[PDB]
Amino acid sequence: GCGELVWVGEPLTLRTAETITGKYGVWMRDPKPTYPYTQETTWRIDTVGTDVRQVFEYDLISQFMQGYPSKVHILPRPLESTGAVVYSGSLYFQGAESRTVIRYELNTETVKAEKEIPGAGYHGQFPYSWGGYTDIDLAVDEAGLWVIYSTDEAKGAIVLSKLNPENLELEQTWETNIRKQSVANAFIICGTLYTVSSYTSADATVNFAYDTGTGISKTLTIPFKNRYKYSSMIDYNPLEKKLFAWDNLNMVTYDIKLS
Ligand SMILES: [Ca+2]
Ligand code: NA
Repeated sequence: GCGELVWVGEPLTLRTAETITGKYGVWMRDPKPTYPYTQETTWRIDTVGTDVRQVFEYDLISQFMQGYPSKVHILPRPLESTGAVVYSGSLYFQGAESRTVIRYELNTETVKAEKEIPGAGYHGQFPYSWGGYTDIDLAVDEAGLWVIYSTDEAKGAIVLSKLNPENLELEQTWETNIRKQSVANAFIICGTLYTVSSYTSADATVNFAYDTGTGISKTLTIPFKNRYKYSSMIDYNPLEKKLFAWDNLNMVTYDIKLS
């Protein structure tokens, strides 16, 4: 059931970090779970600092919400910022101080692929508006794995590329007219890129769309609430058909409706 985004619900807080290490971070579920994981498996990365390697894994939603991790993975290389995703059994993340995306297979704790995103700015060149070295933002939608970034050639405008999830080859690339540093974050639903206007406001909006199937850009005015005034991560999960976000220590989710 695909369509255009027409509504975002109120943010629901599922867990609150208890230390400054979790002021910003990323939390996610796999929209294509593979053994031994399930649709309930949740991963959480607290991303404050300069040597971020701990990935908290929870087998059950109850554990993610109330308990300790079931397992902690120590990444073999530090991770950059909040843009990572989990897809079909692998964590896809950006290496610290690099434009390299790394595929880390969770069940074997093995790096399976690495790829420099060609021409991508990194480490504060084309972050989202809050900073945080958010230059490179991975995304999963109904069609698979994507990466959101910018390049000098694009003059800081959002570029998005479809990625091969096995070897990280770029399969197709689109260039928008949206200055990446002018929006708070972005995500992809059914092949359409959406942006959020502000990371602090209770009265933000989903303010732009770019449809990769048609090439058409639109302006939107869909209300979006940053309940805690500092959203560092906003992603879409196509299995749950919900937004997952990290807002000033709080792991939150938003329902949506599509046309
Ligand atoms: Ca995002
Ligand atoms: Na992301």
